Amino acid sequence: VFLCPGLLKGVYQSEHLFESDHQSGAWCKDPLQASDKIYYMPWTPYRTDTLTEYSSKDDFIAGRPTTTYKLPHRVDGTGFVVYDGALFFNKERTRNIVKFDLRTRIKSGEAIIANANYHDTSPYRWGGKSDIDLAVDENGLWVIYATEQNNGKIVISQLNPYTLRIEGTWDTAYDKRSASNAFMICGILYVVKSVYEGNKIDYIYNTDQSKDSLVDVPFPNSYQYIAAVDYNPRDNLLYVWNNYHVVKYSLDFGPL
Ligand SMILES: [Ca+2]
Repeated sequence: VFLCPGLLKGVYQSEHLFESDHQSGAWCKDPLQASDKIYYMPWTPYRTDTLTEYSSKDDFIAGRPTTTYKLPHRVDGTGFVVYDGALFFNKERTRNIVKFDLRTRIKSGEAIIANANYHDTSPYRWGGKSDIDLAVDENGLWVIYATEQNNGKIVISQLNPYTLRIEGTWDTAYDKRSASNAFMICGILYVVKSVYEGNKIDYIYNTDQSKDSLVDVPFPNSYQYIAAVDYNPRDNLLYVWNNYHVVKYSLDFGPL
């Protein structure tokens, strides 16, 4: 339902929400249930099992939650998304994605991501069990991961959010442990390279005809510990967590 904005050509600092008390974490909004609600999951090794919901940007900055969700399992890494009223996350120490319905607060299902590396086998550059990264864009729900078969290089799959089945799979040429993070826009994977305490998108992979390219799109890295970068196809922004800081970046596009 979202129109492709084009090929990404610029990333800009835009909004700084607050400095959190966790170095790593993720946060997002649900593009398919348009509301002001913000979802928040700070990262704590072997202790992450809660999703916090805020009703607005103001409530979020003020730390006034609407509710907390106790998850049926613990979570690995910062890769979660909320999509069409359901939380998707990587179940701790598995290659499985759990779907958790927020309105009914029950586990809907579980999917095995075939042959996916997990639990600090192929994390992003900072570790944190960030092996499996969910992404939503104009073309739906995606999983970004790596496999032993693809020599630790990023693999992307389309994940049906209704049936939890994989619907398409592409092997890329990019070492996942070399990447800081990654995200999808219009079925194109963008991989971020950055310094931890160059800063750029330096690789793209287009799932339409499976063509990849080396690029150079400067990426802000003001705090030098990128933990999460997730795209939102409703507002065309990046929701970023960087060294305690919770921020949004705006995007500029050329034709695709
Ligand atoms: Ca990501």
